[PDB]
Formats: sequence, C-alpha cells, structure tokens
Amino acid sequence: MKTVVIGAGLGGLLSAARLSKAGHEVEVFERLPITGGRFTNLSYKGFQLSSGAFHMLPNGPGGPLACFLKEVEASVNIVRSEMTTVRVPLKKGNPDYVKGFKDISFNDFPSLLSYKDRMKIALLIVSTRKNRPSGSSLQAWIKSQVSDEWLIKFADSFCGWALSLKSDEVPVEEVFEIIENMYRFGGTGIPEGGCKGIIDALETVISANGGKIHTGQEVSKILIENGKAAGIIADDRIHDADLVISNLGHAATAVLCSEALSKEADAAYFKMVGTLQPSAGIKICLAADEPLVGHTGVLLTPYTRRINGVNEVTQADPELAPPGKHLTMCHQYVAPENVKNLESEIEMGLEDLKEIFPGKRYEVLLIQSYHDEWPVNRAASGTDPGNETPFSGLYVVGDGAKGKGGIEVEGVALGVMSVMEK
Ligand SMILES: Cc1cc2nc3c(=O)[nH]c(=O)nc-3n(C[C@H](O)[C@H](O)[C@H](O)COP(=O)(O)OP(=O)(O)OC[C@H]3O[C@@H](n4cnc5c(N)ncnc54)[C@H](O)[C@@H]3O)c2cc1C
Repeated sequence: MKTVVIGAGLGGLLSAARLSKAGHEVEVFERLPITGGRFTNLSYKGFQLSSGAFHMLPNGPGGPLACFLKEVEASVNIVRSEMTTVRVPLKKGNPDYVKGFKDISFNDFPSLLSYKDRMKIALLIVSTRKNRPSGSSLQAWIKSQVSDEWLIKFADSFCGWALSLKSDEVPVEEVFEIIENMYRFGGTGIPEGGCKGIIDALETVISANGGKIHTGQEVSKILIENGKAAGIIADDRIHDADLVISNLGHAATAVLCSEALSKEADAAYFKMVGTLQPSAGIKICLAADEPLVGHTGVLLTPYTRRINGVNEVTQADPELAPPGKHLTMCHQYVAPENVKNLESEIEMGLEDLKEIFPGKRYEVLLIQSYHDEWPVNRAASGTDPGNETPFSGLYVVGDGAKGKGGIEVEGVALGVMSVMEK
C-alpha cells in the first residue's frame, strides 16, 4: 500500500519502520526541523538534554519498545538500570528531609511499615496478581488496605514520576496492570545516545526499507473520500494514501478531519475527543559537578512539595554531558488547575532541590514545562481511547492512544503494535 504518517514522533517512526519493513511505501511528514517529537535530544550548553522524555525506557531492554526495536531490526544498546531507590526522612514522623534522610531500595518499600502491615503487603503481593483490585483510585484502594500514610506518599511519588498523575487520579486496576508488566518485562533502562539513539536507529530502518521522511512540512488536512482515508495535504501539496497513520493524538487528528466529521453520525467520537485530558509536568535539568543520584535508576522523592523523582542518565552514558559533569533531571507532576500557576510551581520545585540535595554542587541548567498541546501525555494514563477513528484506513498512534497498562513509551509501543496487527 501507499501509506503516510503524520508526525515523526516515536509512535510515527515506530509505525513507519514496521510498515516499510512490511513492504509498504511510506512517507512521513514532520512539521519541525527535526524528527523525534517529545522523544529526542536537545543540545544545550554541552549537554544532551531532551525534547521531553528523561532518556529512559520504563521497561528498559525487556519491554514492548525494546521488543519492537528488535522486531524491525533496529540497532541500539539499551542498558538495564540499577534498582530504583527512594529517599525518605531519617525518622518516621518527620514530614520532610530537613532533619536528614536515608535511601531504601524500591522493592523494600514495605520495610518502613509495621510488621503487621509488611506481612499484609507480602500477601497482597501474591493475591493481587490474579485477583486484581478494581473500581477505585489507587489511593482509595491503598487506604482500604493499610492506614500508614507512607504508602500514600510512596504511591504519589511513583504515580507522579511514572505517569505524571496523583494516586487519587489513576484507576487501581491500571496500576496493577503496570505492576504485572514489571514482572513480565523488568525495570527501567537507558538507551545509548539517549532518546535520540532510538530515533536514529528507527530512521536507519526506515531508510533501509525505502521509506522517506520529510521535515519542515506541516500536514493541514486529512483527505477523506466516502468515509475512507484517501490521503493528506502537506505544505499545500496533495499526497495520496491507502493508509494514514496520525501521530498527533485524536484531538489534533479530529481537527485535520474537520470537513468530513459529522456531529450527528460521529457523535460518539466527538464526545470521546471532548473527554481527552492531557497530563502536565515540569522538568528541571541540573548541571551537576558531582553525582547526585549516583546510579542508573530513578531516585523517588516522596517527601517534597512537588518533585516526584530524579534520574542521572550520565551514570549510564557519560557522553550526554561535558567531562566532569553529570546530567541530573527532576520531574514534578502539575495538576491541571495549576498550569496557570507555573511560576509558583517552579518555585516550589526549586525549594525542594535544596532539601533533596543539601550542600551539593550543581547549577540549574534549564527548566522545561509541558502541558496542553505539548504535554507529558496527550491522554492521561489509564484513560486512553483506542487507535481507531470514524474513517477506514485512518489510525491514531502515540501517547494519546497508548496500549492499556504500558507506562509512557511502552504504552506508545503497545498501541502501535495494535494498529499494525489490525
Ligand atoms: C517532561 C516529560 C518527560 C518524559 N519522560 C519520559 C520517560 O522518561 N520515559 C518515557 O517512556 N516517556 C517519557 N515521556 C513521554 C514521552 O516523551 C512521550 O510519550 C512520547 O515522546 C510521545 O510520542 P508520540 O508518539 O505521542 O509523538 P509526539 O512526541 O507527540 O510527536 C508528534 C509529532 O507530530 C508533529 N506534528 C504535530 N502536528 C503536525 C502536523 N500538523 N504536521 C506534521 N507534523 C506534526 C510534532 O512536531 C511531533 O514531532 C516524557 C514526557 C514528558 C513531557
């Protein structure tokens, strides 16, 4: 078939790589000067920062993304991270890190509970695998099981870092599917070259399979003929297609289909699009003169105003920073109501840094905020719709149409796989 992909984000490039290998003519149209969307590198003062993602795969070398890459014969080294750690107050009862802190391994989170509560968690670790909690938020479920506030702080940190959500905003069943994927695929990892390593590898496969990628080209319309995708208009030129893959998310895709959509015949689709809620966050990048995390995993920070966790990917790939420097990146969840208040949100994160990393030698390199049309995810984890649209031959991929239960790009990969199978 003749196929076109709108947008060179990770979803679009995964699609292009698989479709070209599958024997289809593929052209990708990307509006920006470079490919990769929110998953590529940004050269900044000698550092390889990113356009979004923290240079990390949620399931490292074992998950749906890593698997997709092997399936299309993309070549890129993904290293498995060391176990994630968690920063907690020195004494139970301390509300923050002011009086000092200690670090525990992620898997030892129950160690801070009473014996009674620890044993309850041990049994739930067994029972929940096949008897999955459902029908409430994670926070509500935890509270029904254990009263110790530690688990809520820990859950909020995990949910903030991994999903850019609060634990009272994610369905418990989604969290248990995510947990099942940890067992299936393993922990985090870091691609050599950062995000761009993966982007470059996919571009190589696309090129080797006769696909073409066009940057600096904005798609302005999806052509529909008799309820069927028929092509696109990009930079005022018509391109025919039997298949259109949109990497823009449903909302933006709907706008491109505006002339063909019916508020009557497509009422369910309009309603769906109107419910989509993106997630928001702020990333603080530090130019560190010494290690702050000290390993290749995540440091979760549950006892802060805003910061949920931090990583240090130069532990895995030193080429992402100048000699004698580390790149340490922090994430904080931003609630939709506070997007209008980004300045004060940032201030709070900056205060957190002093308590997380007291007396350490670093400078704030860049602060980047994400929300709305360039968000953390186009659809909040646990809420993704499918990849289909009212029109045959038109599919949506990307983090506005993630496979259920995949964290971040693992979800993006699952979604692309679903479309490909269809
Ligand atoms: C701060 C932050 C940190 C993150 N950290 C991680 C992480 O650590 N691990 C992880 O797995 N994920 C992480 N993510 C999520 C990850 O970055 C995204 O899920 C992923 O990059 C989204 O990919 P996508 O397929 O949706 O495409 P997108 O990145 O949304 O790309 C869409 C592309 O379409 C182009 N486009 C838009 N309109 C048009 C048009 N009309 N014509 C042509 N092109 C168009 C855009 O320029 C863009 O390149 C993070 C996200 C954020 C915001």
